[PDB]
Amino acid sequence: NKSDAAAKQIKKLEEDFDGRIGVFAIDTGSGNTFGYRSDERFPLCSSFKGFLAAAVLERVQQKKLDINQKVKYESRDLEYHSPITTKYKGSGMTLGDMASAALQYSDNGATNIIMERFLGGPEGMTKFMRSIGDNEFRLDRWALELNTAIPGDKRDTSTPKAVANSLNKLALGNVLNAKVKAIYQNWLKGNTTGDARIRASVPADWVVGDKTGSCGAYGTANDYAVIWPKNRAPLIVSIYTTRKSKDDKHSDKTIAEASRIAIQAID
Repeated sequence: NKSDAAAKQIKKLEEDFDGRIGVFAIDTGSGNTFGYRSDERFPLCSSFKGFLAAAVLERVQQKKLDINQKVKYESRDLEYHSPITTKYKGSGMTLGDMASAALQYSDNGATNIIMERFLGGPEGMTKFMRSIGDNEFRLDRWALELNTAIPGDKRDTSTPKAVANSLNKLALGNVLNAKVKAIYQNWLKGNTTGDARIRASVPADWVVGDKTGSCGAYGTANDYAVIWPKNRAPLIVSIYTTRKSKDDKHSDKTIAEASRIAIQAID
């Protein structure tokens, strides 16, 4: 009945702004879960960038890469929306700083440099996700090309549930060792783009780490988060949205509300 009430409220919210909301939330302490369209496909947009940063950290842990190695790109024509990589073009960036920039600022240069040199491209990114037992995630295209968010299109999608599961395994589980997991957590905690999304749905004193995604088409946007409430086990929240028309703008407030509803549902 608590599940069905949350479902009624997500359905209404999706009808109010004429779109589609997909939700998956986990209370990692009780194991209680809430899902709504949690098995349907949604565009990842930039949200995949948060898993790319984990892929890099896995490599670092395996000693295949060094977190301090200089990554140089002095001749590169930087993709649009490269606020961090554009400042360091002259001097380069450590692999660590570059990976976290991809996460924290959604930096496209950081994203594409890392996928071309370290991760084996979109197929490589997908392979990493298969390796943690995620069978839904697929990345098909590079940083600026995956934003088309065409209805029905399977490229560069996942499901809310698969996103949540993966984040749980990467942020809280055992894919990363203690030291490297802590780094990943701090990266997520210092994300800068998510203030109006999951972050806006919880009390100010709860600690949150997140990665957002905004397609810029079909009002498609999302957020996924690890949340450490005061004196309580962590939560995982995954919220994906699309809208009917190509020209519709995303709704931050819908995502925040969907999050509020999801958090109550597993309470």
